[PDB]
Formats: sequence, structure tokens, C-alpha cells
Amino acid sequence: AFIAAMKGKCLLEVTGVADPTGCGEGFSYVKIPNKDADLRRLSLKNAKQLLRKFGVPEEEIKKLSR
DNA sequence: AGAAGTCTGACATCCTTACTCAGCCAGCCCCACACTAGGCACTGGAAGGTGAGTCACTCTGGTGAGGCGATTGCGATTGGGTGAG
Repeated sequence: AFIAAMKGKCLLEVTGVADPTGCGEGFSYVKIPNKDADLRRLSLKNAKQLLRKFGVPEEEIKKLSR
């Protein structure tokens, strides 16, 4: 698994059971493959006011991307 | 004492009624178009509302690719049997 990952054949799940620590420290070398109706009726403006009400940050409110 | 501006007083004409019978107009009555100006109606234009179509986004379905994974095939190793010394 590790030598195949070094050639770029495949990837390795770095968290797994092959982990020699048994905790989150250390890697595991085993192969993984490399491979609304009423919401549309919010009619942008009221959805903007709803995002203001929930506490969504002003950047997302500002974008104005319906 | 001489002129002046009225002033009662003593006449002088053409109103009346009036025929009459002329020939021609002026002044009213009773309307004829006739006519002007604006009320009513019609037409046109503008505005507003509704309906339809299009655009964008999201969801669902279909197709493709992968995917891992089992199954099959091949190769290698081990064991057993037979033959030879």
C-alpha cells in the first residue's frame, strides 16, 4: 500500500485500523482508490430578512445571489 | 325827466267735424325662414390591468463508469509412489 501510494497508483486512508498507535497519532497504510416550492417563494427580499434573523454573516447576505 | 320792460287787454288765424275721392307711402301685425351657439353624443386616444410567455434554478431521472470483489485459472510446492542401485 505505501509503495503504491508513493508511485501515485492509489491513496491510503490515513485514519483506519492499520494505525500502529491505536489512537489518532500515526498513519495507516491500506489502499483506497483515488476515485423547495415555498423556498423559491421567499422572493429574495424576505429570504434576506430571514438570513438577517438567523444570524448569518453579512457577506452571504451581501452577495445578493438569490 | 326820459326811456324801459313787461302786462293786462283787445283782436286774428286756423285747430275742431268733415265729405270725398282720388293717387301713393309710413307705420304695425303676423309671421318665414334662418341662424348662431352651445348641449349632447360619438369617436378616438391613453392608461391600466390581466394574461401569457420566457428566463433561471432546482430537482429528478437516466446513463455511464467504476468498483471492489468474488470467482476462476494457472503456477508452484509438497507429498507419495515407484524404480533403480
